[PDB]
Amino acid sequence: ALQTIINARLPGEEGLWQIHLQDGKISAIDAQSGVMPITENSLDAEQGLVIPPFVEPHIHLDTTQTAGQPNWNQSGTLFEGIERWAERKALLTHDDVKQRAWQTLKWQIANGIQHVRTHVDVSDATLTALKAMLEVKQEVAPWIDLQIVAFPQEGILSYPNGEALLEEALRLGADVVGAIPHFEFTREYGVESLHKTFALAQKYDRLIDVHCDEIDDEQSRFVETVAALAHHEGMGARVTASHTTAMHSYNGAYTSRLFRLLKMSGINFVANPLVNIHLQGRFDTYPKRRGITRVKEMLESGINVCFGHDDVFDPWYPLGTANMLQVLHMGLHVCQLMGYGQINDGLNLITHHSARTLNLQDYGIAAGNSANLIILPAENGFDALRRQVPVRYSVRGGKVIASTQPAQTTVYLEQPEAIDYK
Ligand SMILES: C[C@H](O)COCC(COC[C@@H](C)O)(COC[C@@H](C)O)COC[C@@H](C)O
Ligand SMILES: Nc1nc(=O)[nH]c2nc[nH]c12
Ligand SMILES: [Zn+2]
Ligand SMILES: [Zn+2]
Repeated sequence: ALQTIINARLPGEEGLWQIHLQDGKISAIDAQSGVMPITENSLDAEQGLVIPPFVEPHIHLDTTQTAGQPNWNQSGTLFEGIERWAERKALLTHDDVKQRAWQTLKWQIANGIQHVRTHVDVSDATLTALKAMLEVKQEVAPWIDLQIVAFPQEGILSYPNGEALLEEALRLGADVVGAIPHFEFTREYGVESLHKTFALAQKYDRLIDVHCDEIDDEQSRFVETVAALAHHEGMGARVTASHTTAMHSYNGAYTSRLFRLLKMSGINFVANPLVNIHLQGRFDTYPKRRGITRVKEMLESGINVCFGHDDVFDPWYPLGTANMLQVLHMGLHVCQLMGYGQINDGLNLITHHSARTLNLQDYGIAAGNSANLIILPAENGFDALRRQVPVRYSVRGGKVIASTQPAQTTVYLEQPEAIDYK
């Protein structure tokens, strides 16, 4: 067994620390007088940083790893992604889905991610991918806690039987209800689709997560309905609005009006930098807008926002290794969160704020919580973000589920020298 972690730094804390493990929980965290000797049963942090595991609050595991089949997203738009997907969605099998989802899931474990929320397209009479993904959830449970969103990719009112299909998906056991109002045929459909979604969530006691205004249209304002419904139902914390990239193009007077409500409703926001930068601004020429939602202003106002990866190697996004520090990296740049303080706090955007978004209770390095945690070979958030460090150890329920032996770089000058980039 493991009974202690030694020589660990904690975010915003002086010196080193020792973390006591008992029965898959954290029993105690005590300061150190300094470096301790490596004992058996203890895991050596080696003065690395200890934080709770990375969260991925937005990913599509049913589409993952399918890039270039049958065809490519030539235009690289959010709308042609959906055309390409519908072609490939016709060739989905139970085995195919599980095979691909497991691959990405493995990368995620390797990268210190122990919590994941995956959207699954339920605009399909057969519900192949949703049913397969409900199994993957149970299969992967020992390493990752997977939440499944029933995601009506082709609309609730705009797809034949979409409302029925969404409901069946909840009956079967999807944890979260999704919607996509800006894709519905009309504005009125969009608005009503959100009443339905909310009624479903209340009927089944489930969370909500909308693809909300993912479009460079300053008239796409469905987020206000999401926030208003949540507030009316008192269900704030259970509600997430994903993307809201339209907000990047709102006029400032409306945005300021809107923010009052967003703060009162207590809903959550996910931005997806890697994908947003790639797919937004595609209808601009020059100049060309960035297209990420208003992260910086949300942080200032204390509105919970976090970062997802959204797509790993599929029609919508041809790259990725499910790496959250890489996502955070693109986010700080594009959102211009480049002060020292801002970059160092950036970890919260892939840890604590994401956990708040998934509505987790058992989360954080504190006594009484499960021994779920990761160790980074780095001094602080800034250092880890700057050097794009891998995850040294991933500990789940008191057991090491993954470990990375760091790369080693040598330059041969007048004599050999180790390079660490510090
Ligand atoms: C995609 C690849 O890298 C992994 O595939 C093996 C895997 C086998 O099924 C697991 C289940 C508990 O019986 C999962 O492997 C993880 C183990 C080592 O815990 C998933 O393969 C999908 C098939 C069954 O269509
Ligand atoms: N960015 C995306 N937008 C969508 O509407 N559907 C998707 N499915 C995977 N990625 C995406
Ligand atoms: Zn099966
Ligand atoms: Zn998505």
